[PDB]
Amino acid sequence: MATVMAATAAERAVLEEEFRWLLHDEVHAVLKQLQDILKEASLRFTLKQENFILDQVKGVLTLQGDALSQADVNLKMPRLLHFAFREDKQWKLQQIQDARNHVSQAIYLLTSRDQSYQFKTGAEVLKLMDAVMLQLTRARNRLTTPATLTLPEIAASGLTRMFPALPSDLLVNVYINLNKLCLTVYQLHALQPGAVLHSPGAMFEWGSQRLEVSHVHKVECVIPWLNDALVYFTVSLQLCQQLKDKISVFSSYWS
Amino acid sequence: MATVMAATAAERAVLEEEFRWLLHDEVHAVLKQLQDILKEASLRFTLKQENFILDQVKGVLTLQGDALSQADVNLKMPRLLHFAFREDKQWKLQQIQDARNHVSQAIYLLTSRDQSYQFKTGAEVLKLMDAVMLQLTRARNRLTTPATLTLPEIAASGLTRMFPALPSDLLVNVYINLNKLCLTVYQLHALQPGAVLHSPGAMFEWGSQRLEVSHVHKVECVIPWLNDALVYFTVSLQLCQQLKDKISVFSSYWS
Amino acid sequence: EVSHVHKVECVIPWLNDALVYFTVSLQLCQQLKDKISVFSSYWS
Amino acid sequence: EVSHVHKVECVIPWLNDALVYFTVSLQLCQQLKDKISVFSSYWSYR
Repeated sequence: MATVMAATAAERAVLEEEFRWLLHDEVHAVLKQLQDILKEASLRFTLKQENFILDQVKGVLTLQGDALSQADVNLKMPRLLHFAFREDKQWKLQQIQDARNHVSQAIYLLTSRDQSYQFKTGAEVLKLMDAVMLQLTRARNRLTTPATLTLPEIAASGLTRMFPALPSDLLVNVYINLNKLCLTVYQLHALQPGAVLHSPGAMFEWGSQRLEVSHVHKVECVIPWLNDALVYFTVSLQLCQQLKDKISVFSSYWS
Repeated sequence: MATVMAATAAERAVLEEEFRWLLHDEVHAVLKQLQDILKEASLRFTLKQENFILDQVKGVLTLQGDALSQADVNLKMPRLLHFAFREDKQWKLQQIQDARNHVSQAIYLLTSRDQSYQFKTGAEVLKLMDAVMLQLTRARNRLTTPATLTLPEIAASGLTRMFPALPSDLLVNVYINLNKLCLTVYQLHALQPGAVLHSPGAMFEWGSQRLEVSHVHKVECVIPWLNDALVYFTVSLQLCQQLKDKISVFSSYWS
Repeated sequence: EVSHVHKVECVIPWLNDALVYFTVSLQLCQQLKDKISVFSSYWS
Repeated sequence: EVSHVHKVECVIPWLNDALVYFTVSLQLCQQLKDKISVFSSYWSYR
């Protein structure tokens, strides 16, 4: 009988539609929450603590946003030496700038969409989620220790120029590792008549001379607002994943 | 006007071409660097330290390349027993052999290509990168503790045969865990009238008898050249990923 | 506003056993997938 | 100046055989390479 089948088909069509509205509201709820969390994460990168104390080598670094405004270092040798920047100079930590960029892009992805359209399949939501998650994971990854930084790249870095001015038996590197501001001093040794190891006994060329890393000193300190930011990234990623999974369940449920 | 459009189109075509050459040089630079790093990683697996001292159970193991040439073990019981190999015998650690194979394959992938061809889309570079990265990640994974090794497989291993010759209340396993040579002694207990747990209170059958693990003793020691190799793997993976990402950015930029 | 946070924890043995089981099962699955791929690429 | 061009040709059976042998050999080599790569990507050759 055709009347049965038609009224009936109307009943399933009604249920599916109502569920589509439920999923619509869920999607926009999660999106709004993402904008809130991510804007707070953004606010963490611009101005909260600025002075940090970092074993057997010690340091007091003043870090304002992405700019290492000052770096005062004491190295205890077999003998102590003391170093500082040009007083006037600032060294920018590229990791923070990069991360802040990814955050900015994610937030743009969330705020540049009309929060007023009727619900669809979800593949579009899925693409939005993928984009945002890519930005977050990239931010986090950049915050992490870059492995591909060579000793000659460290030497060619402006940071070496930034200090009283110091010899070529010492290299200084300052970077970020997830939730920790990191200061590393490489003690070198010219060799008698690659570069990736970063461990004692690593060899590389610099200038026109051949050098070997003799010792490595590593100190670090937690940066509270970086930690907050990372926590935000993790939470946002999970929110995105949950939305993706629910959308998949829905779409497979009614197909 | 058609003259405008043609000269113009020539201008964009010129810019895109020049950028294609930039990307060409970048690709080959990164590839060369990969061969250097990976060949050093390769050199680490063949001959550097050979004798290693490994809690409440102690061991002196002589490891040459992939071959555990000797293993001298002291076990302190409630009472001490002392064990060694047949003096003449060597136990090979399969993880190192496997890892070395993956490294060999990666290096082949890099050296068996003409470093002189004109630049293309990149999908081919992308496939090369995927292949290499798969080999690296597999090497690293193999170096890691294999979870799927059962106690009966440990018993059926030649290592048990390799020791003075010892009872069936003791099983000895030597394996690699990332950057650590590992020695584990399983103290057993025949049961009165699966096998995966590796924890105290795990049960399994061996020979024609049913046995239970009574206690587990685990000691380990860092292998410096393994650590160097792993560091190399990580750095290479990141270099590959960076190249993939840049190629994607380029390809999406001009499409 | 949260003023202080106190966190304590304790290992649950059977949860640990379960997790170990999950890891081992995942590896078994992965190994089977990889072998199947090797086979299929080998004869194609 | 070239006024006209005349081109005649003939199949050389043994040359043809040679080309066939080259191609077939190339194919054998690639198949072996593929098997070796497939196996070696997961297991050790020895």
